[PDB]
Amino acid sequence: EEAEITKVGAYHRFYSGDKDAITGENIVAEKELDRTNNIDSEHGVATAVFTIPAAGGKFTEAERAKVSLSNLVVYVNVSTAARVTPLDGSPKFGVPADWTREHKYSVMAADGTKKIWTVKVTLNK
Ligand SMILES: [Cl-]
Repeated sequence: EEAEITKVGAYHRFYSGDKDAITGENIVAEKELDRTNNIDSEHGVATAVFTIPAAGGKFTEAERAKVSLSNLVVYVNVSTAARVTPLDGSPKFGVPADWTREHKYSVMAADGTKKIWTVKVTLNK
């Protein structure tokens, strides 16, 4: 029945300086960004403001300076049993993508009710 966005989160995904001893590949790390969310249900607008968390572990001071709105991993939480689909040129959730502009999504409820959502994300450096 419900086709809502309930949360908008983001990660900075990056190559740590560590290498796998067998494959020789650089190991990937991910850091969740701090957030504020503004969910406007009436207008189907989900807004998030991300801030860069303090340095720690492989998320060094140098890596904090690499966090970019043009290459951000965004994820959403939706209503129980709802399915979200990107519209037009919208990036997929869970993949590094350009989030400098807002993007539209179709959220489909368990009963098949569809609701168009606009996701708008900013980064405060
Ligand atoms: Cl984290």
